[PDB]
Amino acid sequence: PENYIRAYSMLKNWVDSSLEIYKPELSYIMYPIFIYLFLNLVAKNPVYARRFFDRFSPDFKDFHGSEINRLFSVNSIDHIKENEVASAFQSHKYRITMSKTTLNLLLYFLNENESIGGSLIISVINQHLDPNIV
Repeated sequence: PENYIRAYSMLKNWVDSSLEIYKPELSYIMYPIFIYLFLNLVAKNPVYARRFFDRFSPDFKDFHGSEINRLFSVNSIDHIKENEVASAFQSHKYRITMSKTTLNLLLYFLNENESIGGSLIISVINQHLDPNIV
């Protein structure tokens, strides 16, 4: 709950210092992971959801600025279904394409960090992401 910021920060830091050969695919997965963590938090604790949103959403302004700005207004469980960008996220799993080695690199790292928030991330990937493995 009050830990989402660390779970995601841990992931983020690992991605940021990963090998350049893996970093493009790992960065792709960051965006949906951020969004689903945020939507979950809005329902649980809007104060935390806000801080979480405002800390990490600047990372996605180049490619997803439009969707980011439409999600500022999403402050409650009611505002979730109201929002068109948020509704598009919850109604279907987010499609991503990634290497086997990358998914395994990722799942191994979250596994080794389960107690720090690894489990939470794996749970978001398992239920909100639709990986096309290549």
